[PDB]
Amino acid sequence: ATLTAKNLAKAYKGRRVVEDVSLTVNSGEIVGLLGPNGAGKTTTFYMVVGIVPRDAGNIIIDDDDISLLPLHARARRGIGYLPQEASIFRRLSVYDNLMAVLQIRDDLSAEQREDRANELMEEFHIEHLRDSMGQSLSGGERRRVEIARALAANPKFILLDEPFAGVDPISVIDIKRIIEHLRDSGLGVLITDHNVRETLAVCERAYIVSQGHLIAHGTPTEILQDEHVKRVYLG
Amino acid sequence: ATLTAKNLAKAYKGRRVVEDVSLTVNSGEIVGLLGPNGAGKTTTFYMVVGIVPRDAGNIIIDDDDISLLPLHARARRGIGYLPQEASIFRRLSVYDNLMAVLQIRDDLSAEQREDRANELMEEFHIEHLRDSMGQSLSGGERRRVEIARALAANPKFILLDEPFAGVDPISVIDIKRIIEHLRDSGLGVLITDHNVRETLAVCERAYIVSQGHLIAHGTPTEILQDEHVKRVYLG
Ligand SMILES: Nc1ncnc2c1ncn2[C@@H]1O[C@H](COP(=O)(O)OP(=O)(O)OP(=O)(O)O)[C@@H](O)[C@H]1O
Ligand SMILES: Nc1ncnc2c1ncn2[C@@H]1O[C@H](COP(=O)(O)OP(=O)(O)OP(=O)(O)O)[C@@H](O)[C@H]1O
Ligand SMILES: [Mg+2]
Ligand SMILES: [Mg+2]
Repeated sequence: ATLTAKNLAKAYKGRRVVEDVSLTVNSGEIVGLLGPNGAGKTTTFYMVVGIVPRDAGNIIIDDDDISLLPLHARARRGIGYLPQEASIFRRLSVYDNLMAVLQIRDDLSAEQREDRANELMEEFHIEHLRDSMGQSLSGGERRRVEIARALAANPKFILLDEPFAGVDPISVIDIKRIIEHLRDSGLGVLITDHNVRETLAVCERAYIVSQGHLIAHGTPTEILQDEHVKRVYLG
Repeated sequence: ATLTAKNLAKAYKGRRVVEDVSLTVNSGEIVGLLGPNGAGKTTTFYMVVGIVPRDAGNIIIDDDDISLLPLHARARRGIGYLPQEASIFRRLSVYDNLMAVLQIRDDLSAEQREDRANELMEEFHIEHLRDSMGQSLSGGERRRVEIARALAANPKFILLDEPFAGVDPISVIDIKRIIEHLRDSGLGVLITDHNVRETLAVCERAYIVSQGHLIAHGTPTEILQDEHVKRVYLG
């Protein structure tokens, strides 16, 4: 129901890239995290997901501090994650890519894994790429496959690190509906992207980060005229 | 059990890189596939595992033709695979890398996954790297982690594609001992590597391929005396 990060801090050498960052995502809502290149968004995703150790802070699900849980146990509790950088298996076919994911699924039979594979391919308009290898896909084809992989894991909370990069405008609409639809079924989404228009359109609320600190919080319409935010991020 | 490949063939352009290759491994044996760079060893491995389509040939386990099964279904039937190129997750720690694989394990409870993790890390002498990230490891540390990952999947048959590249001589001896131990437990092994002396030492018999044809077979002593093998491979 509730995923909360409190007082996250991270430094490299001594560059404070995240300091005292707190945020919350509830199931059945889409929440943004936006900000300048290097502001510390991917780093906060790392700390929530469990891939770098934090300098300070706590990760909580439903009044349960899971800060000491390793990555795999946090994923078992429902945290999913789409990396920013490419993560498709380059030698595997699209279908193989999604099946490697659906292997983890103790809630689906062999037949239901099959159908879920086809279903995702049809939803993302990639069924014609079924037997294409990862390495032979175009930039947007590859990204949409990676989004489908991350969804195929059926998380409770999904952190999407720049899902729209390389993605055409029509697929960006299509993906927004896939995500809206899963939100309706209780999926919590934390999303970052620099396609600000399309991202804010689907967000119920959003956080703004800049040089490692939160500098704003609220609706799309609100964020779009916070004076600090126009100066440091929007133009 | 018995894993057989029969009459495998594969061509790219007007270059047939594998032609009429047949191989077999039984549980409880270690078998080599050796031969010049480009001879078609990795290509054969891809056809057995299921990542490249075959031009001709059949894959059989015991009395079952599994040629039509996809990669995930062949792995469920007990085919395992260590890729030649790097496959570690670069942003995960050694421990996370191991746990991500031990997630697929229906036969181990959460406590038993973690004992298997520590057990693997101590057998490969990598426990001091437990929380080091994939990308910051040396070449042989990275390779040893990749072998542990492939064995963590508990296959019935494992195809090891150049496991000793980058690995120091002491760890080579250690790895030979770890796989001889799993051989004694019923694991079948198909191994290819250019450390000829060390690889033939643990093989009971081997095949020599050159330009995609089998040109020799037999014990290590037989392989090493064959004049065809000296000329095209040993030099
Ligand atoms: N291992 C590292 N060592 C030193 N500095 C690092 C390391 N990793 C990241 N940084 C720095 O920390 C800052 C923030 O990294 P981060 O990836 O969190 O940015 P981001 O908010 O995701 O931005 P973008 O919008 O460009 O993706 C960057 O300026 C980056 O160069
Ligand atoms: N996609 C491709 N297109 C064209 N040629 C290819 C392709 N993939 C592999 N080859 C060629 O197939 C031949 C066999 O490759 P393979 O990877 O099977 O060799 P190997 O026996 O594994 O050699 P090494 O001992 O260097 O790993 C090579 O000469 C390679 O150049
Ligand atoms: Mg980033
Ligand atoms: Mg090879």
